[PDB]
Amino acid sequence: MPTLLRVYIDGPHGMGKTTTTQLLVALGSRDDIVYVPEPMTYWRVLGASETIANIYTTQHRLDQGEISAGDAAVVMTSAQITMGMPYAVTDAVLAPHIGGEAGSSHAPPPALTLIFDRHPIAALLCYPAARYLMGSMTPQAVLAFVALIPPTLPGTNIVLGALPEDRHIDRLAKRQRPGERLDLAMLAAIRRVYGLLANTVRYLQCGGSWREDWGQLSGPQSNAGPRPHIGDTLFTLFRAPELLAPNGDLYNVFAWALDVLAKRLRSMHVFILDYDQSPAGCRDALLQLTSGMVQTHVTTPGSIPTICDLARTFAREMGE
Amino acid sequence: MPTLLRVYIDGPHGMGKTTTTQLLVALGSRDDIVYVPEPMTYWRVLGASETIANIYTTQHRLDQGEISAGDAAVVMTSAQITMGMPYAVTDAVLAPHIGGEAGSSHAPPPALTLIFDRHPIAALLCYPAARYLMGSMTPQAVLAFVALIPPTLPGTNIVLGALPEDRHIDRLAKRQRPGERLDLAMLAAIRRVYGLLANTVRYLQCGGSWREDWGQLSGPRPHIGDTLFTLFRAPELLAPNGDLYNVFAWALDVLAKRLRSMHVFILDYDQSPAGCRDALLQLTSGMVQTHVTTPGSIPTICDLARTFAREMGE
Ligand SMILES: Cc1c(C[C@H](CO)CF)n(C)c(=O)[nH]c1=O
Ligand SMILES: Cc1c(C[C@H](CO)CF)n(C)c(=O)[nH]c1=O
Repeated sequence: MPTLLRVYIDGPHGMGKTTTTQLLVALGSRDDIVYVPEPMTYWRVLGASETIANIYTTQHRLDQGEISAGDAAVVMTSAQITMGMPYAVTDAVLAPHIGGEAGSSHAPPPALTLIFDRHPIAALLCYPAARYLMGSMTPQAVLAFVALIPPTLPGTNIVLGALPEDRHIDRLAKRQRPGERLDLAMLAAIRRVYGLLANTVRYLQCGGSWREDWGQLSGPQSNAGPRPHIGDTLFTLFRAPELLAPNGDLYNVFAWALDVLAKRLRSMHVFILDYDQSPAGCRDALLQLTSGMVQTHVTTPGSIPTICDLARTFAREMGE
Repeated sequence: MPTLLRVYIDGPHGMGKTTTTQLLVALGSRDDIVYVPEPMTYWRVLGASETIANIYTTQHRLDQGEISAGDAAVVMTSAQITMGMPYAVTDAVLAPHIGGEAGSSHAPPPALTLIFDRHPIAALLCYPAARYLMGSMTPQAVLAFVALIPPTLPGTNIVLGALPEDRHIDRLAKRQRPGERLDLAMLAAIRRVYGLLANTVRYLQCGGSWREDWGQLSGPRPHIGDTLFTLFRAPELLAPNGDLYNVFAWALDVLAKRLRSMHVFILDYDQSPAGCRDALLQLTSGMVQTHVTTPGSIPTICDLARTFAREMGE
C-alpha cells in the first residue's frame, strides 16, 4: 500500500500561513501533492451569510455593551459550528482511507502529500476558547465542542506558527479577511491559546496527567523541551466557577471533557514554524520541517485518486 | 474478555410513563445492569440555565413573530449543543472500551448490560432535524451536526417507540418537562423524523444508495422519499442549477455510514408500564453484544454510569 503524508497548517491567522502553503505546493508536481484550501466560500455563502463579519460585529457590539453576554454567546457558538463544518466533514470522509503509520525518519517518499488549511480543532477548540477569554462564549460550550472533536487519526501532523507580537500585529493590520475587524485583544487571546495548545501537547507527551496535577492550579514549543507546568497548558483555562461544584472540584461531566481533550492531543505530531522571515524562507523552512513528519499507509489501492478528487472538489467549490 | 450489551432507549419523548421509567431504575438496582438516566440537572443548571425552556420559548416567540427565523436558528443551534453535551462526552470516554462483536445472541449472557436514556443522534440529528421542520433551524446547521456524529461502534442497539398519535398526546400532556410547552406541530415533526429514521436504516441495510436514488425526489426497500434524505432536498443546500453542493453531499455520505451499522428495535408503548418493561426485556435477546478491550473495562463503565446518574440524573 502506497504511503501518505497529511500536513495541517494551523496557528493564529495573519502570520503568512496561506502564502507559505501556496508556495510549497507550487514546488511539487501537479499531482504528487494537493492543497485543501481555506473554505472562505462556505463561511461567506454556502454555510451562511458573511460569517466572519457576523463574528467580529458581535464581539464589537458586546464590547460596546449594545448586547449582553448571553446574546453574544449564542451567536458565537453557532458561528463556530459553521466555521468548523468544512473541516469536520472532510475528516469524516477521509478517516476510512487512513491506515497505520509508516514513518518519516528514513522512509521512502509518499505517493501523495495532503496539505490542509487548518485542522478541525481550530474551530472546535482554539478559537472557541479564545472567545471564552473574551467573555463572548462559555466554558461549558467550549468543552461541549471539545467532546465533539473527532478521533485523532494516525500521522496527524499539525504545524503551528511562531511570530513576534509586533511583527504579527503589523502583518495582520495589512491583510484581513472580508468582514474582519482590528481587535488586538482578540489577537492576544488567540495567540495565548495556541501557545497553551503547543505546551499541552508536549505536557501530554511527557507523561503529564491533568488529574494528577490539577491541584497545582489555584493562583513555548513541542517535540522539544522539558515537561511544562499545567498552569501553562490548555487545562489552566477551565479553572472557572461555572464548572466547579460546591466542594471546589470540577463536575465529572467537565472532567471527562478534559479526558477527551487529552486523548485527542496526546497522539498528534505538533511542529512550530518561524514565520519571522521572507515568504521564500518560510516555504523552505516548512519544507525541511516536512522531512521528519509521520506518514501513514492508505487502506485501499484506489484511496489515493479518491483523496485527490476529494481535495480538488473541495478546492473548486469552497475555495476563494 | 467479558461481554457487554449497550441499549439506547430513544425515540420521541413523551411516549412512556414515569412508572415505565422507574422500573428501569429498578432494573439498574442489580449490578449486572446499569441505567444511565437523562441529564436534566445539566440542562437546567450545569450546562446552562433552563435550556428546555429557552428552546420552547424561542419557538413560541418565532411563531408569534417576535423574532426572526435567523434569531431562532442561532438559539436553537446553541441550545442543541448543551442538550447533547452529556451524550457526546459519555460516548467519547466510553468508546475506547468497546471492543468488537462477540457472537451476539445464541451465546452466553453479558457480563454487564448498559442502558442509556437516549443516543447521541437524538440531540445531534433527530431534534435538530425537527426544529428545521419547525423553521427554527437551518439545514446547514443540521448537516453540520451530522458531520460530528461519532463513528458507529459495534453493538449499537437502539430502541424506538411505537404509539398512536392520540395516545402520545395524552401521556405527553401529563408528563410535561420544566419549561416545556405543549406543541402539536413539534409533536408531529419529531414523530415524522423518527419515522423516517427507522425507514432510513432499513433503506441503507437493504442496499439503498442515496446518490443513486436521489433523482426520484424530483421526478425491496423504502422509497427515498420516505427516508431522512428527503428533508435535505432543501433550497439552501442547492446550487443555482439545482445541484446539491458537494460539502452537503459528503455530509449525507456520513449520515448513511452512521445509520447503516446501527441496530434498530421498536418498542410498542401502547400498554402498561409493566408491559413496556417486559417487552424491552424481550427485545434484548436479539440485540448485539460486544467484547470489551480491557479487564478493568467493566468496573470503569459501571463507575462511569453511576457517576453520571448521581451527578446529572434527577
Ligand atoms: C477558524 C476561525 C478563524 C480563522 C479563519 C482563518 O482562515 C478565518 F479568519 N476565525 C478568525 C474565527 O473567528 N473563528 C474561526 O473558527
Ligand atoms: C433530546 C432532546 C429533547 C428530548 C429530551 C427527552 O429526554 C428532553 F426533553 N428535547 C425535548 C429537545 O428539545 N431537544 C433535545 O435534544
